[PDB]
Amino acid sequence: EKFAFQAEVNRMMKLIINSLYKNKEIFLRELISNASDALDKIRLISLTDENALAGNEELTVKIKCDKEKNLLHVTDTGVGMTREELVKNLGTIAKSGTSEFLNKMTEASTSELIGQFGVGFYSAFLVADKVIVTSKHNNDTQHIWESDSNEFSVIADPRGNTLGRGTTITLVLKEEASDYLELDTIKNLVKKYSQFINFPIYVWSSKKTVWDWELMN
Ligand SMILES: COC(=O)c1c(O)cc(O)c(Cl)c1CCc1nccn1Cc1ccc(Cl)o1
Repeated sequence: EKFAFQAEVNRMMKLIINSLYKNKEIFLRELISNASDALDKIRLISLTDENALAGNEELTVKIKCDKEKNLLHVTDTGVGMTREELVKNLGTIAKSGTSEFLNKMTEASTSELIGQFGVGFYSAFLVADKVIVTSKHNNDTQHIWESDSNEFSVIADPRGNTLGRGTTITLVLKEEASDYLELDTIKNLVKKYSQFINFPIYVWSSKKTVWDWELMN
């Protein structure tokens, strides 16, 4: 249940890190944008079958900081991923045109190259020592994908179905990336990266203080 990344994905990872170490916050743009895509897919699926929305009726992105645990969570109620999809889409295969989307990277700002080829997930390793993807798809049981980028593993989630339908990306942050645990930093970055997203985006925030979802767009 442990897997080597494919070679071009290794190169893509290294390329994305060396390109973007200057602009780490880009990871958040990409995760938000990828969450939006997932929501789009399940909304499209719901056109012809709205049993599609049964496990979870809402279409949202919900972002949560755990400063004490050094975690950042990005959760969408999109289409989710099957176990098989986690293995194929997140490492073992590359999309057509990968086998050098990589020239264009080097040659001829890679900020939009990544967003354009839909490969921004890997910018998560800019700010994170570990990335965990917990995902629930209508056609499968909830699974966990985990990676420090030197391999990955996929397991059935022992907790069962807690997402309903969708995906959480959990980042174990690097020391270099500790500012991304701060609420005002994340809020200000989610506001900026979500103004053109059509799904509502929440940050778990504080306001006798109480916590709750704060809408960011
Ligand atoms: C179906 O996508 C997702 O459930 C999802 C999500 O909800 C939030 C996210 O931040 C990300 Cl990264 C994802 C997955 C992104 C993705 N889905 C299929 C492929 N990929 C990324 C990818 C890059 C190269 C190849 Cl092959 O696949």
